[PDB]
Parts: sequence; structure tokens; C-alpha cells
Amino acid sequence: KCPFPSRPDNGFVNYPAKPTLYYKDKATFGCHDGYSLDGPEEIECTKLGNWSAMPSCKASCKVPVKKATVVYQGERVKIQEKFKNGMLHGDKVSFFCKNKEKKCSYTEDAQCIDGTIEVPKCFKEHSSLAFWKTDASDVKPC
Repeated sequence: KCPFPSRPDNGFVNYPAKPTLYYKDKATFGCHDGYSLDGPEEIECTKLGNWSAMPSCKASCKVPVKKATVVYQGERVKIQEKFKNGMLHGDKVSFFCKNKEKKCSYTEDAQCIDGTIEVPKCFKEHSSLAFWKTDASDVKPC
């Protein structure tokens, strides 16, 4: 015997329609808009009497700045364009930062994790109004 697995938060679950689920019986998961599955989509019930896993639904992220060039999968892009529809949990990007000492730039990664993506501390976004200031993404790389 296995119990009925609970619907994951911000998602849903499906299983055979029947009084009791015994073993080798399957359950199955999906998520609402703005979330994505973190774990296997299907799950077996096991010999020991418990469920082979328990996936959750992890939230997507608002792009956390109005404008930035970042590296994604090895390629410079504009975060606003590339992720106009938000960021999936697990999506990793790289913001540019200035080493003012050696007058060059370097990158630091940030990841969407369940709705929060923490932009790095070294990163300063500049309005296009502050035209005297220079985007780290244009400084020669260290």
C-alpha cells in the first residue's frame, strides 16, 4: 500500500481513479503558469511502501533590472530581451562588474531560485541619463 500523494503547491497531481493504490502504481505532476516542475514528472510507488520521489513546483522570476547585458549560455545578451517572459527556476545568468583597481570588468553569476534571483553586490545598474558613467559590460575584460 501507498497513500494518496498530495498535490504540490502551485501545481497538481494525477493518479489512477480507484480506492487504494498498491505498488508499481504511478502518480504524475504538473505546475501552474509561472512555476516549473523540480523532480521527476511520473513517480513509482515502491516495495518498502512509500513514494519513489516527491517533485515540487518552483517559481519563475521577474527579470530583476530594467536593462543589463549579461552572459547566458556563453553568449552576450540583453537580459530584458532574452527573458522578456521572466526566468525559469534554475536559469543562470552572468552580470558584469568593474574591477576599478585594474580598470577592467569581470562577471558573477545569478540564478533564479524559486522566484528570487539575487543580482550580485558588485553590480551597479546605470540609467542612460547618467551618460558619464560606463556600463561594466563595455569595460575591457580582466
